Amino acid sequence: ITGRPEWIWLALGTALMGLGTLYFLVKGMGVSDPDAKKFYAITTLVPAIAFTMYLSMLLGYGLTMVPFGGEQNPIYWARYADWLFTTPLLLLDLALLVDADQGTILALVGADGIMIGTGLVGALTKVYSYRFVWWAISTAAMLYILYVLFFGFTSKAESMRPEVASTFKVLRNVTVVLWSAYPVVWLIGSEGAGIVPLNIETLLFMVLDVSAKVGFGLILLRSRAIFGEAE
Amino acid sequence: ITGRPEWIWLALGTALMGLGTLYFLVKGMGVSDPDAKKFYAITTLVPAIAFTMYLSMLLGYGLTMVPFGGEQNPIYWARYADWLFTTPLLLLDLALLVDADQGTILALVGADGIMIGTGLVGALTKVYSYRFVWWAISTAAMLYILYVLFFGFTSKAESMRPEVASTFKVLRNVTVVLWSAYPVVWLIGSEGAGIVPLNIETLLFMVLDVSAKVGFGLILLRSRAIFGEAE
Amino acid sequence: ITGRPEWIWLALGTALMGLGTLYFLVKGMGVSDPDAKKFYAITTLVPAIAFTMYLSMLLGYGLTMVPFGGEQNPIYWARYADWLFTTPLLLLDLALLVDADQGTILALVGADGIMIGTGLVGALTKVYSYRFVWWAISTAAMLYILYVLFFGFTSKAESMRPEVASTFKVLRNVTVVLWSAYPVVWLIGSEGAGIVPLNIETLLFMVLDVSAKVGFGLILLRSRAIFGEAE
Ligand SMILES: CC(C)CCC[C@@H](C)CCC[C@@H](C)CCC[C@@H](C)CCOC[C@@H](CO)OCC[C@H](C)CCC[C@H](C)CCC[C@H](C)CCCC(C)C
Ligand SMILES: CC(C)CCC[C@@H](C)CCC[C@@H](C)CCC[C@@H](C)CCOC[C@@H](CO)OCC[C@H](C)CCC[C@H](C)CCC[C@H](C)CCCC(C)C
Ligand SMILES: CC(C)CCC[C@@H](C)CCC[C@@H](C)CCC[C@@H](C)CCOC[C@@H](CO)OCC[C@H](C)CCC[C@H](C)CCC[C@H](C)CCCC(C)C
Ligand SMILES: *C/C=C(C)/C=C/C=C(C)/C=C/C1=C(C)CCCC1(C)C
Ligand SMILES: *C/C=C(C)/C=C/C=C(C)/C=C/C1=C(C)CCCC1(C)C
Ligand SMILES: *C/C=C(C)/C=C/C=C(C)/C=C/C1=C(C)CCCC1(C)C
Ligand SMILES: CCCCCCCCCCCCCCC
Ligand SMILES: CCCCCCCCCCCCCCC
Ligand SMILES: CCCCCCCCCCCCCCC
Ligand SMILES: CCCCCCCCCCCCCC
Ligand SMILES: CCCCCCCCCCCCCC
Ligand SMILES: CCCCCCCCCCCCCC
Ligand SMILES: CCCCCCCCCCCCC
Ligand SMILES: CCCCCCCCCCCCC
Ligand SMILES: CCCCCCCCCCCCC
Ligand SMILES: CCCCCCCCCCC
Ligand SMILES: CCCCCCCCCCC
Ligand SMILES: CCCCCCCCCCC
Ligand SMILES: CCCCCCCCCCC
Ligand SMILES: CCCCCCCCCC
Ligand SMILES: CCCCCCCCCC
Ligand SMILES: CCCCCCCCCC
Ligand SMILES: CCCCCCCCC
Ligand SMILES: CCCCCCCCC
Ligand SMILES: CCCCCCCCC
Ligand SMILES: CCCCCCCC
Ligand SMILES: CCCCCCCC
Ligand SMILES: CCCCCCCC
Ligand SMILES: CCCCCCCC
Ligand SMILES: CCCCCCCC
Ligand SMILES: CCCCCCCC
Ligand SMILES: CCCCCCCC
Ligand SMILES: CCCCCCCC
Ligand SMILES: CCCCCCCC
Repeated sequence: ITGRPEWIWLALGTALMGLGTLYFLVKGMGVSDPDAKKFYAITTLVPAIAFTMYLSMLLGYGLTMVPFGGEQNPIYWARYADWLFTTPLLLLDLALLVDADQGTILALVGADGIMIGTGLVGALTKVYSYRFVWWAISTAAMLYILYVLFFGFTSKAESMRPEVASTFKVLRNVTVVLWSAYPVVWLIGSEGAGIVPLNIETLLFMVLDVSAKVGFGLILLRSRAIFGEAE
Repeated sequence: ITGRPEWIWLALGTALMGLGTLYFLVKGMGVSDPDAKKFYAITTLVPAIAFTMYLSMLLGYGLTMVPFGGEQNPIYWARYADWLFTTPLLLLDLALLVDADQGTILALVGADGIMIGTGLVGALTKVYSYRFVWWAISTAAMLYILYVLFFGFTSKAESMRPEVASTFKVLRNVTVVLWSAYPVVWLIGSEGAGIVPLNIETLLFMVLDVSAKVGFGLILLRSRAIFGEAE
Repeated sequence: ITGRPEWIWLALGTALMGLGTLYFLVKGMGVSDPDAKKFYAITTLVPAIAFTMYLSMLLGYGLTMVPFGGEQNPIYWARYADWLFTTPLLLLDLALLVDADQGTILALVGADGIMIGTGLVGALTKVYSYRFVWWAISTAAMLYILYVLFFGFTSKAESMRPEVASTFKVLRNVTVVLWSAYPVVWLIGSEGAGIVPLNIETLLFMVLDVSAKVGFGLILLRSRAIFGEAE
């Protein structure tokens, strides 16, 4: 395990996701409100899935070698397995907060699936120049998602409770900033142009992942917006 | 890319799915009705997914070699990845049109999953005679789906709005004819008996795919059946 | 096929799932009640999926070799493909019976996904001692599911119809006993410590699978709890 310099960040990531999972699990024990239960379920599952995939990367299972540029390049494929399930759960948290219509939710989840799926294909593609074609398609799917979060959701939040409108606005802003960093790190890291070494890349993704999951969850689950308006 | 004679049909397929995706995306921009949004979301996602998988076939990612009959046989596995997601979306379009009950929808999607999954296993099976066992099981799942579309849905459409009944009937008929061709092409093509060469097989699937997705979508999204009855 | 001593149990399993599938399919033909249709759909799909995966194991497709302990160890990976889809369907049968809230259903299905997914990783892991780390995480996800079935569902059933409360209690008890045997068989069988040989392991899983699917389904589909209260 320690044979890879990036192991320290995989281990820290595993620990922080594990701790985040346990914290949300305990916190949600005292919850009976049916609406709050939905948000706790979604939000606890996110770091639990990430915990398993960080562990698989730490132990070496979630790593494969991909030939491109005349080299055997270490590619952590387990990231995409994580993201396939956790990024639509994160979007679902946002969509339920603002009572999004079903068509909009399906558009978001579908675009998200395309985003992660094409990122996976790009990560595993052996023809170097083609990796960036997949990156571009994935990034276009991301831009669609960000567009919807701003010009379909923000003006939906404003007709809702003030506490859900303010909580949505904060989580929207956190999401757009954090999620936009992922394609940049991929592009300059070992999957793309290879300018930033894998150990630093792994650190960067770990900070983004913990912030986008445990950070996000801490903000959401401390808000009164997750509860039905009750006396 | 041009090293494979079937590349021209993969390229045309990619282009037509891409163009179809953009057309539906633009067309649905001016839509606020919650019901119509569902149909636009579902129907736009279908060629978008197909676009990505056609591209993966064009670039060579979605192709593998399978030993059977003492030969290395080129198998485009990306078709099944496409179909796994797009065929239940197509069925969902039909089921929502007639306000199908939840049990019926689950039966359809489940049978569809079995249909595509067993087709994939058959496509990748190395014992030649066993490929046709999987083809038979998949075809039985197809026949179940077609049965339900006729003797569970058609008489559901007739108690609904005339515009939804007439639109459903047309899309049902398009679906049954087009979908029934797929097992025949598989059986006589490079996956099955090998009587029709891969380049012609690829052409045939491209015509079926564009018709079943973009053709289907053009009929559906031009109907007033996708809108709630409103003043 | 007969080259593997466990083939007889794979063949019997295939037959019993096939027969169970046909029986439930015929039985549900005379059903119009929308609630009952849901239970028939879910419950018929379960042995149908299991039939396909038992067949893939019989024909040899669903088997791979995994190096650990200095040996090539036969691992039937198709079990996890089965279980990935059938165990959440089984939980859905239980959850719908007691009209579980959406948050609880998502927690169950999510924990179940983690349970099966980590079992799959453990089954395919090449470092022997690490296989048991994945077994432990999977078992913890199982224990969560069993906890919810007892201390979240049982007291939900009691405020419902007596026929649904009594049917739920029986199916809950069947589920907890049968499902708890699976991690034990894995641990002592060819995936784990290797004390029980593969042919006996295969027998054990076949008895558990038929009981947990066809047995379970026979109890559920003969109950009046699956019908809406109607005059
Ligand atoms: C509604 C939304 C969910 C829409 C989803 C959007 C989605 C369509 C976007 C594209 C997804 C698609 C790229 C998934 C591809 C998975 C694939 C990378 C798995 C690895 O297999 C690739 C090659 C080795 O590189 O296998 C070597 C050759 C092997 C023989 C491969 C044969 C097995 C195939 C992988 C079977 C395909 C199954 C499905 C792709 C399962 C989807 C997995 C998940 C990653 C989407
Ligand atoms: C409700 C509905 C959805 C019901 C669904 C119906 C469904 C049950 C029908 C059968 C689906 C099942 C056949 C999927 C099999 C996928 C498999 C072909 C992927 C390729 O792996 C096959 C061999 C190489 O040929 O791998 C070589 C050996 C490797 C070590 C394989 C180990 C990895 C396994 C593939 C893990 C299994 C994961 C699940 C099958 C994911 C499902 C993928 C999708 C195609 C259904
Ligand atoms: C809401 C709930 C559903 C939550 C779900 C919980 C879930 C997160 C729990 C963990 C699931 C995760 C372990 C699935 C891993 C599948 C993996 C074993 C498939 C086989 O690939 C493993 C190695 C060979 O051993 O591939 C060799 C290297 C290859 C290059 C691998 C590259 C292809 C990757 C497999 C692509 C990943 C796609 C997704 C994992 C699809 C999920 C399949 C299913 C088994 C969950
Ligand atoms: C918890 C993990 C999260 C929130 C991950 C988010 C990841 C993305 C938004 C990834 C986006 C990518 C692209 C837009 C193109 C390049 C490849 C990706 C997959 C890194
Ligand atoms: C957009 C793509 C569509 C509508 C594809 C439909 C495909 C089928 C109905 C495929 C059916 C098959 C069988 C019935 C058995 C042989 C294998 C298949 C998968 C080709
Ligand atoms: C129809 C099949 C059923 C009901 C299978 C149930 C399987 C399980 C509950 C498996 C549990 C496992 C663990 C808890 C850890 C070890 C690995 C598994 C996957 C066997
Ligand atoms: C969105 C953030 C992307 C920028 C990442 C900056 C990383 C700077 C680290 C120094 C680069 C290491 C190069 C020498 C090894
Ligand atoms: C459902 C349509 C299946 C029939 C396809 C007919 C294809 C005819 C093309 C000629 C066959 C090529 C054989 C000589 C290369
Ligand atoms: C939950 C049941 C697990 C116990 C399984 C008992 C199997 C006993 C069979 C005898 C073991 C075979 C060892 C000699 C080959
Ligand atoms: C490819 C995996 C996509 C599914 C991820 C799980 C999250 C799905 C959330 C469903 C949202 C509800 C839509 C109506
Ligand atoms: C194996 C992939 C199956 C899922 C495909 C996505 C479409 C699912 C549509 C869900 C229909 C709603 C059922 C209640
Ligand atoms: C990884 C596969 C998980 C999906 C299995 C299919 C069963 C899903 C049942 C959905 C229950 C409804 C939740 C709201
Ligand atoms: C186009 C929608 C406006 C809100 C999205 C902001 C786009 C940020 C760009 C992210 C950088 C990705 C490379
Ligand atoms: C049995 C249901 C009647 C409607 C379905 C028509 C079946 C068409 C056969 C398709 C050919 C597949 C090989
Ligand atoms: C902790 C919840 C109480 C009900 C679950 C009973 C646990 C049975 C243990 C199963 C054995 C697995 C190794
Ligand atoms: C070796 C790099 C070749 C450049 C490929 C860039 C493709 C980016 C596509 C953006 C439309
Ligand atoms: C393919 C990228 C699309 C980003 C711009 C959004 C187009 C308008 C969509 C309106 C729902
Ligand atoms: C080499 C071909 C052997 C014939 C197999 C046909 C099987 C079809 C099954 C239909 C019930
Ligand atoms: C070779 C076996 C080494 C023992 C591993 C047991 C790990 C079990 C983890 C339970 C917390
Ligand atoms: C509760 C702490 C969980 C941390 C387990 C994984 C950390 C890796 C240590 C090497
Ligand atoms: C908008 C046109 C999209 C076409 C891109 C793929 C066509 C392949 C050209 C070689
Ligand atoms: C209807 C009987 C189904 C049995 C088919 C599979 C049994 C395997 C026989 C070798
Ligand atoms: C993006 C950083 C999130 C910070 C989380 C802090 C949570 C405290 C309530
Ligand atoms: C099956 C062929 C479909 C033809 C689509 C034409 C759409 C015009 C409205
Ligand atoms: C766990 C054993 C189940 C027994 C099923 C018998 C069904 C008869 C109604
Ligand atoms: C990591 C366990 C958290 C302890 C409880 C925190 C207050 C709910
Ligand atoms: C008003 C919300 C500001 C949140 C910005 C957080 C940036 C990481
Ligand atoms: C809305 C601001 C987006 C900031 C992008 C930051 C990418 C590192
Ligand atoms: C391909 C872009 C379509 C242009 C608009 C067509 C009329 C909505
Ligand atoms: C009355 C509907 C006829 C549609 C037939 C289309 C055949 C491709
Ligand atoms: C309902 C008519 C079906 C026609 C099947 C055509 C197969 C090529
Ligand atoms: C296996 C076929 C079952 C025959 C009908 C049983 C009574 C519904
Ligand atoms: C009162 C229900 C008892 C069911 C026990 C079944 C054990 C297999
Ligand atoms: C509730 C009793 C569980 C029995 C476990 C049996 C495991 C073989």
